[PDB]
Amino acid sequence: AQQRTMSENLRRNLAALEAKISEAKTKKNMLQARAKAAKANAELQQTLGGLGT
Amino acid sequence: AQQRTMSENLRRNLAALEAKISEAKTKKNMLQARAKAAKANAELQQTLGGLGT
Ligand SMILES: Nc1ncnc2c1ncn2[C@@H]1O[C@H](COP(=O)(O)OP(=O)(O)O)[C@@H](O)[C@H]1O
Ligand SMILES: Nc1ncnc2c1ncn2[C@@H]1O[C@H](COP(=O)(O)OP(=O)(O)O)[C@@H](O)[C@H]1O
Repeated sequence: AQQRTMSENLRRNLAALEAKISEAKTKKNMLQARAKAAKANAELQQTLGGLGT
Repeated sequence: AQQRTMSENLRRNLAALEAKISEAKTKKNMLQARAKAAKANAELQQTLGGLGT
């Protein structure tokens, strides 16, 4: 009974940990994509910008 | 829902980027052609020009 309820709490912490990691992965990747969009936009600002070469 | 609407915005930026690049390619090539036309015209001004050799 003691080992079971201890384990149940540990299991709950495990579920929470997994959910947070899943969220972090999702966020990480969208940020890489958003960073790349910004980089691409900057290069278009260069080419379709002012005067230069 | 959150990831979807984020992605939709990112997708819109992607479409815009692609359109601008397409325009830049079109413009680039016509300019090379116009530059070549100018060069050719200059050589005809030379040959069918004034006096020389
Ligand atoms: N004569 C120019 N006019 C505009 N931009 C130039 C010129 N020469 C170089 N640039 C480059 O283009 C960018 C123009 O600055 P930016 O702040 O992007 O324009 P804006 O303030 O109109 O958005 C600069 O980062 C600069 O490196
Ligand atoms: N005696 C000449 N008469 C006219 N052009 C000459 C003569 N000798 C050399 N040229 C060459 O031909 C060009 C004539 O100048 P250009 O401004 O093209 O003529 P226009 O002013 O009549 O259009 C010059 O770039 C020059 O290099």
